[PDB]
Amino acid sequence: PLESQYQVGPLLGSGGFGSVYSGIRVSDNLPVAIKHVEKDRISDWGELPNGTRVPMEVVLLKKVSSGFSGVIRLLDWFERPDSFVLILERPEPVQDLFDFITERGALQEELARSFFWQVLEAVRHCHNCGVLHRDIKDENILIDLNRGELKLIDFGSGALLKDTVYTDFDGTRVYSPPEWIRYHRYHGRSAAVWSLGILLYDMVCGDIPFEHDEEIIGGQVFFRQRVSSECQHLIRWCLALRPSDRPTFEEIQNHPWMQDVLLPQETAEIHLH
Ligand SMILES: CN(C)CCCn1cc(C2=C(c3c[nH]c4ccccc34)C(=O)NC2=O)c2ccccc21
Ligand SMILES: [Cl-]
Ligand SMILES: [Cl-]
Repeated sequence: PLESQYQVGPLLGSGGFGSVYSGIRVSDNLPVAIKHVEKDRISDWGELPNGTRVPMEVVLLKKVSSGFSGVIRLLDWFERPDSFVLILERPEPVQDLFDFITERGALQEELARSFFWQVLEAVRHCHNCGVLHRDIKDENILIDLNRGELKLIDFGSGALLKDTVYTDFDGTRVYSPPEWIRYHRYHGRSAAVWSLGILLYDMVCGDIPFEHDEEIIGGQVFFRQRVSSECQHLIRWCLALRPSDRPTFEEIQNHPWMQDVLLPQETAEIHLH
């Protein structure tokens, strides 16, 4: 049973992702996050190998939750008459990247490099597992403040990774690419790279680069903060208007700006502790 296995704590938050409570696993006091979503509020449904009807979020989480990674793992899930309940890892202490940047302002490039690298490795993991997140952004990244490790959250907008065109999108608009704005069409990997460019800009400038559709499709990138020439180049490459002009993940990680990355623990010691 659900209620015998987990001690539920206060509400952490709620929104389009359902209602998430702090909890602990009774067996070993493991900190967890307990996410509830009403069945009537689930738009995207899938099926598990054994043929169970579940939210697509569960399908995608199962696919990425094997072994260690920079994704928050699904530990268990339960079906109730009118809802699903997901048990997820919970770092402690933790802060999401949106709150971190809001509080501390634009990040030093050494810290942005460490964080961005970790996000790249996490998104590679997802893609390797056949999962497209589709909502990569500061709010969907948790920082484990003691370990210096970033963790991807909220697969509620995700999809199975495919090589053909996507014509649906329920992620965050300002992180959405110009081909979506113009044509309601995108491909998975190149749209992901766009969102990563937005994220990197957000890290080093302290705010996102575009607010309105006309800026997104204009793709003129103006920098509000001092950012190194190498970092500006990478950002501008990720934010190329034409999807085919954007770097691959390999190209991003081989970029001069991405060299000499700090390990998570040294990141924590230098920047977080
Ligand atoms: C802007 N926010 C706070 C969006 C949070 C999105 N979000 C965080 C979480 C998670 C956690 C949260 C960690 N702090 C939170 C505050 C509010 C809501 C959730 C959390 C967590 O520890 N593990 C998580 O998976 C989450 C889980 C499923 C779906 C969406 C989720
Ligand atoms: Cl809900
Ligand atoms: Cl690597």
